[PDB]
Amino acid sequence: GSFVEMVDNLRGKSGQGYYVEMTVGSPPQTLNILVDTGSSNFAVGAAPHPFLHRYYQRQLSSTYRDLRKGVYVPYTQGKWEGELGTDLVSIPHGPNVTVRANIAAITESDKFFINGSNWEGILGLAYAEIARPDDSLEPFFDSLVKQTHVPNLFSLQLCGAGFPLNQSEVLASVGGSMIIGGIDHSLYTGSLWYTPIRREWYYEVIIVRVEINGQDLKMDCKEYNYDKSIVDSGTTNLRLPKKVFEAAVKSIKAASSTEKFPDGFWLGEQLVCWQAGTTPWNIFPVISLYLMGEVTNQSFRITILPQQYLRPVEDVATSQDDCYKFAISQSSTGTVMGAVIMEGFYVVFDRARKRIGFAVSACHVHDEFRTAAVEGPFVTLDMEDCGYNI
Ligand SMILES: CN1C(=N)NC(c2ccccc2)(c2ccccc2)C1=O
Repeated sequence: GSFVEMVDNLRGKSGQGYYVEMTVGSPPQTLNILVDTGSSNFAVGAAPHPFLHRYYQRQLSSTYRDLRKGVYVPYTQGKWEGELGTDLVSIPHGPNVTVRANIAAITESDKFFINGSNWEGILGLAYAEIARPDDSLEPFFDSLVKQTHVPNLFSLQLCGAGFPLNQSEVLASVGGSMIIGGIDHSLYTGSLWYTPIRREWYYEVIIVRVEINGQDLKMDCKEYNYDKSIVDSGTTNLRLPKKVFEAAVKSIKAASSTEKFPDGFWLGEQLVCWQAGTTPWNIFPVISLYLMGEVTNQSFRITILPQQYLRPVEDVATSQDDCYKFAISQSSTGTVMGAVIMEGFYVVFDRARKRIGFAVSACHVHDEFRTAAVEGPFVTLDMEDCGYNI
C-alpha cells in the first residue's frame, strides 16, 4: 500500500452516500463532500439549511472570485440552484496540493441535502460533457490534473459495514478510501480487470452477459445497456433497465424460492428481518455481470453476493433482528452500478487510459462459504453490438 495518507479517508454508507473531507477558501473552510462519480459539478451548501450544521461562507474567503452567473440543476427527485465562482480547494487526506477550482455555491435546494448524512456538498467526478450549465465549467478533477502533477486517475474502495451503523457509529467508522492519482495495492485481493470507458461523459461501460447463480439471464445484451450503463457512487442501488429488472427479479425469486418475500420487499420499499445472526445468505443467489475486456473478443466478470445487494437497515423497533432492504431496483435511464455494487470491489477510474478497473475489495462483506469475485478472461463475440445507440 503506497498511498497511506489517503487510505481510510472516506466515511458514510450506501444509503446516504460516501464522503471525503475538503477545504474551500482562505482561511480554509472545512466541509464534508459527497464522492459522486455520476455528476460533474463541485457544489457546496452556501446558505443556512435545516440539515446543514456548516456551509461555505464566500464573504470570509479572501480568495473567492465571483463568476456572476447562476446555475440551476434539476434532477429526477429534486434540485439545487446556486451561484458560480472559483476558490482555492484542498483535500486534507489527499494529494498535498491546493488548486483553483469552480465552486457552485448552493443557495436553494429541494430534496438535495440528506438529514444526518454529515455531508455539506458534492464532488462530481465525471466528465465536463455533463457539467452544468454546460461543458465550459471545468470539473474539479480536470482542474486538479491541469494545475498539478497528480496523475489522471483515481480509485474508490467503498466499505459497507454489513450491518446498520447508528448516528455515533457512522461518524466514528472508516467508510473506505478515495485514492487520488494512484492505485493502492492494499485495498484489493487478486487481479485488477479493466473494462473500456465507452464514452467520456458519465463513466459509461458495456455489460455483455448477466448470470444469476451461473444461470444466463439470456437477454439480447443491448437490453443490459439500454440506454447506457454507468458506474455511480452517487446512486445507492444496482439499478437495471425495466425489462432486465423484471427478468433478474424473476430469477432471484426462483433461486430464493425456499422463502417467500412480500411484493414490497422486491420493490425495494420494505425491509425484511431475521432473528439475530440467522440471515439465510445461502438461499440468495450470486449475481455476475460480464464486462467488455480491453482485448478484442475478451470479457471478464464481477460477481456480487447478497451481502452486497441486501442493504442493512435498522428495524422500525430498533430490535435485535438483522434487517435489510432489496437494493436492486428498476431504471428508465439504463443500468446504474451504484454504491451497493461498488462495495464489493476496489474500482479504478483510469481516466488517462479511458478504462475502469475492478478487483475484489479487501473490505467486501461475505461469509465463510462465498466471496465476491473478479475473474477472466472469457471469449465473448460481437461485444460492440451490446452498446446502445439512439
Ligand atoms: C443519481 N444521482 C447522482 N449520482 N448524483 C445526484 C445528482 C447530483 C447533481 C446533479 C444531478 C444528480 C444526487 C446526489 C446526491 C443528492 C441528490 C442528487 C443524483 O441524483
